[PDB]
Amino acid sequence: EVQLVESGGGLVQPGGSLRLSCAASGFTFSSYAMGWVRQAPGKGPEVVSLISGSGGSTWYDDSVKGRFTISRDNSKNTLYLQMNSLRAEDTAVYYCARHAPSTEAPDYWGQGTLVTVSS
Amino acid sequence: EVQLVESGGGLVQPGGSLRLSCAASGFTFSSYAMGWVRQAPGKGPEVVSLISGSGGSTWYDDSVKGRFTISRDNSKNTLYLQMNSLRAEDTAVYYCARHAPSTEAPDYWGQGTLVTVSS
Amino acid sequence: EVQLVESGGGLVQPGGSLRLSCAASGFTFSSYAMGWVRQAPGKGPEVVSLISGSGGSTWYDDSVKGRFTISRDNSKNTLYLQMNSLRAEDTAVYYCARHAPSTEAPDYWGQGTLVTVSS
Amino acid sequence: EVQLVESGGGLVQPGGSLRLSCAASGFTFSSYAMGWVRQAPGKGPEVVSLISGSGGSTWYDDSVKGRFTISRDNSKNTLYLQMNSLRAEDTAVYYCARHAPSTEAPDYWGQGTLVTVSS
Amino acid sequence: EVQLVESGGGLVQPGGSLRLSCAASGFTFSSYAMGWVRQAPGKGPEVVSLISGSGGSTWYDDSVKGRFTISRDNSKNTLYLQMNSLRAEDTAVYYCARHAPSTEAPDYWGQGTLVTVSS
Amino acid sequence: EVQLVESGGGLVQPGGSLRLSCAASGFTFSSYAMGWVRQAPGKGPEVVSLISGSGGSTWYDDSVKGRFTISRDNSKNTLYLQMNSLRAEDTAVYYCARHAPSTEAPDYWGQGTLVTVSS
Repeated sequence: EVQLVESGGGLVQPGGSLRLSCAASGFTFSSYAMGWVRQAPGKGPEVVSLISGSGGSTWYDDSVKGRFTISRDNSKNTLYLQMNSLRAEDTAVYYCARHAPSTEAPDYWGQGTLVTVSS
Repeated sequence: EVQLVESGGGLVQPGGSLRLSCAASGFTFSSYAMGWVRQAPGKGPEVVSLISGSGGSTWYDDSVKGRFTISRDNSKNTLYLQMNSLRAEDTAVYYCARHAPSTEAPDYWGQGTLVTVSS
Repeated sequence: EVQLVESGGGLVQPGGSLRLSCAASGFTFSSYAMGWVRQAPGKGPEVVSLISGSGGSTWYDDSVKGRFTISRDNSKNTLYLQMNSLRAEDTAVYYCARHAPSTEAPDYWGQGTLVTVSS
Repeated sequence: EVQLVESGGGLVQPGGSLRLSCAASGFTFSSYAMGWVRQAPGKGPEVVSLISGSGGSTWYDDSVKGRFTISRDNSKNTLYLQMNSLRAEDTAVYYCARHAPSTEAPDYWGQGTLVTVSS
Repeated sequence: EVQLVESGGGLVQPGGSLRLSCAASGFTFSSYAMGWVRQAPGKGPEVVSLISGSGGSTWYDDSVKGRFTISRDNSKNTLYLQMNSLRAEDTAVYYCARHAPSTEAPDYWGQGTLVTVSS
Repeated sequence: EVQLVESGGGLVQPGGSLRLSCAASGFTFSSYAMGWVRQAPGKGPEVVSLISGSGGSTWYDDSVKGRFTISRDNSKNTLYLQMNSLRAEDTAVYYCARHAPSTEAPDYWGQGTLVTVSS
């Protein structure tokens, strides 16, 4: 019933920008903190950014701090990731996830969207 | 201006019940955890209950646990305190307050509502 | 050495009620927050409710809020879930789990108890 | 002695911008989350923004969200508040303060810096 | 009534040691995180250490780290502060206090215990 | 890029002592809380101790409380576990891990170091 659906991924040149979206339904969106999780090739999933239910607080992992911006529009029930100054190391499948005693199990994540950074 | 308006207090007999209400305006209500603060005669204020922005989490001080229930209705901008099994020691002015990093300054609580428990 | 043992599951009609118990040993029970985790057929585990060590605070996922009550009796070293107004979607194996940087690994959960909601 | 020195305030027109600074000494700066506290004329203090020790997490009060940006430079021992789109209601003395379990006592804030927004 | 009784303070030479105690009554001791609060002459109160309900987590302010050790005995209803390598700057009234959402109002601390560090 | 490298494990007699180290690189060490995770034969991983980025707060699981000490030297970018009064049940592979919404995925842990407690 809880559904998270991502879009906005694709190919991008190094230094370029991209915005990911995640549409949520089946729960009161504003009641949950939400995160973006990065899954690079051959690597474990890594939470790179988090935002509170109200949008009043955000957190960034060092690997994306200063380049990525997490935001949400609670009126549109949508979560965003603005990815700027993209580098090859940003190449990964990105998922959105609800908070839980850190993130929910991956069965409940978005379907994932691949971001490929290439010249 | 942020405004919090308490009501619902009054006179009750020991063992009686009351339901306090707090109407909020001037901010997005659901974005703030809220608490009820007790000020008994000649005593410092004490937070006796707390509820998260979403209403998903609640906390009760020991002195009140099992007797009081905090709840909120975000569509109505209201916070409630159901007080059962009242005793003379519950006699106090009750305030609602926004969580700050903990509770906001007393300047931002209500004018309060007086509960007098007496025979 | 840490042991969590559940009981109280079984068959129930839609709209009916059931209470799950979880007996804990091998650690100071009151020193740990405890949760109930739902595992519906073909679905990932989901923490649906949580309670602090003292019992002073509780949390509920939206899917169970208003119908389920988590509680604990620290004098009996036992954790409970009161499940009311059961619906078909509540059909699942329920586990108890200690908090950790959200819940402990599932190796440390209770053995699970199946709840089957059927007419 | 722990010392916090605010500056950067002054006179600005509505819609203008200011950047406040706070220089810290007497403690390991990066070990403490820091906040900015607003004291408007005749009002109690209000924490309007908060940043973690590492600068990795930030929080904004509703009244300030989308207009102010808190940041820190741990190598310089400085905390900043970028204030955009100022309005007359932002007129206040601004203090920086260390997180305590929430905010430290007012004795440990600065002497503050006055922001006057007027035509 | 909730009551907290501090003792163990007194006169010591620089480099000396003291062990403060705080006896609690009127509440379930293990249900509350507790802190030690320093009030030096002419200074605002400062929480210098904090311990969780279970005693499982502890925090120390920088000014005290590596010299003081906070501990508790829940079966005896006692909180302790071991103070080593005392210096003249540790001269203060020491209070124990319950965590509130952060610290409880000063009305609920002890009458305190005076530590005088002098030659 | 983030790397955690452990050392200091090996054989030890019951009652003996051992210190584990974990060298970190590829991130600002002081910006992350760090933990030690125990993986005994045939058992799930278990976080036994945690320390904040500054070193100001620590947590211990009951199974190690009073015997193990977690510490960090942020100037050496190194995390330690001092293991005292070792018992057979302490036999396990120990990993260091960064905090995340509890610990990061095990792909990002140290390589592990085996501690064997035998007469």
